[PDB]
Amino acid sequence: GHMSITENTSWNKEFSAEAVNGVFVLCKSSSKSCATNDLARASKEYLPASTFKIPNAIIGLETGVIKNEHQVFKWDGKPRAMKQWERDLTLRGAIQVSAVPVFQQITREVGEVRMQKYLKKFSYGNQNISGGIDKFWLEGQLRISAVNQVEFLESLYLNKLSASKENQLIVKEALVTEAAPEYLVHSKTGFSGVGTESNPGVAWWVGWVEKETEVYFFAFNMDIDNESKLPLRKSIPTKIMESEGIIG
Amino acid sequence: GHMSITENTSWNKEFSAEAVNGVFVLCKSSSKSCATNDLARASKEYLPASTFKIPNAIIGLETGVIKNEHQVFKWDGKPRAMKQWERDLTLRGAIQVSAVPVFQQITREVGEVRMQKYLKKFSYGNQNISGGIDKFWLEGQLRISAVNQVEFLESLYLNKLSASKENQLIVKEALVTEAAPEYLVHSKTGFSGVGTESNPGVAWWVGWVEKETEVYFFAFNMDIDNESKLPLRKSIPTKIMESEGIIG
Repeated sequence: GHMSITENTSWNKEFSAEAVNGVFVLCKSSSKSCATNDLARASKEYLPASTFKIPNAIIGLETGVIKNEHQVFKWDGKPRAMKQWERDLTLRGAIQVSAVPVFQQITREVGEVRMQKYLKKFSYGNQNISGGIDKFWLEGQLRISAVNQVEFLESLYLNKLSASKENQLIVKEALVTEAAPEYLVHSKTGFSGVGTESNPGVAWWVGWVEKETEVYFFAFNMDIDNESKLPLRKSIPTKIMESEGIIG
Repeated sequence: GHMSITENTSWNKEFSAEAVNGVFVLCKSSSKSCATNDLARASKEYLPASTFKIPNAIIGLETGVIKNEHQVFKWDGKPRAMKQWERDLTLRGAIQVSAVPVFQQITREVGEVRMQKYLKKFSYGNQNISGGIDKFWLEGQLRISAVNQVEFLESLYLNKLSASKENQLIVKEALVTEAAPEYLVHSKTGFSGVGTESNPGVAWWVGWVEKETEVYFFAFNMDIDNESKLPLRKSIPTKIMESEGIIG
């Protein structure tokens, strides 16, 4: 739509420090004032992984599959991929711990007719849901770029998605990850897998930061072949945001 | 009310440690299950002070005086009574630093007729707004009890006040003071002043805690004639909530 972005290569110097391939997109106030380290990668589409439980939650609510924000998602006892999902969760709880099975059931209930329509309204990436409605965002064909992520989060922050203001606000509170007087972060992690070295997977961090009267939108992704490199999905963008005076 | 409250004197330990006359009220799930150290003080009514910014913020949005959650309250450069207020503030910022002059301007614009009406719909204390539109909650006749605070915070959590749900949600985001994966706190302080020693002022801490799938509502007040006592408005309820295994 609109989107003014400048490449800045001095930023590449924290990716090189740790020998990483990835992209950071940072916007001040609006998508009218963005910067990135790599313009080509910024616009390249990757697997969303867990960053998809932002759009997925909104759709849940729009459709009524999620009753409201107080709904509790009961564990059934049948074990799960990780212990920290073995328990009941609130909507917020499940997003924050990235509880795949809750969202799998959301998606089945929602149904591809609906999922397709909403991803159309949201301009979410390539809008390709195909390859099983259970996992298209984990190992299927849906792809989204960092630029597209920033535009989507800006829409959400402003309540301009095609959804009730109500549902947008619910999902926004579920995303808060840091709360201080005059410093608020909304955030979502993602990690597809170590894939292989032929085809490495992707790690994400997306969100936005309110500081005093300013807002910064951001999106970060990096090639990942080694699960121990995963902390970098935070520390690189953190150091970049620090150098700009932001974090602090 | 369906308010069911049990006095429990064991809690008096954390008060007499510090020679504090005060009251803590704690409810699990709903007002159907509340505990207090002092049943009489629980129902006694005090100046709300800055805890009043919660209803005030909601009424500001409901009346249109506050435009939406992104409104910026501009400092005019003129001296203000605390230095943390001499800056432009968002709605959350104003609330989180208790920026009194921001809310005074809001209130003058809401006017007496609309304020009266909303305090009636919310059942906010004795609903008495006389003796100056821009200071009734600071030094005027308005009074509310801890019990009433808990019943008010509860309706806000459930989105059952006579206000749009979206306005309730906006105000709830502004009150977040602590954010972890499965542990969310919403809270607000207040302090009327040191009063006299004949007739003490009051300090407050009120809010709720979402832990896992449980919610706890709380309200604390104490007599205060000395500013150095002020940290106890947090440290006492904190210790009680830890002994019940809520926080920690």
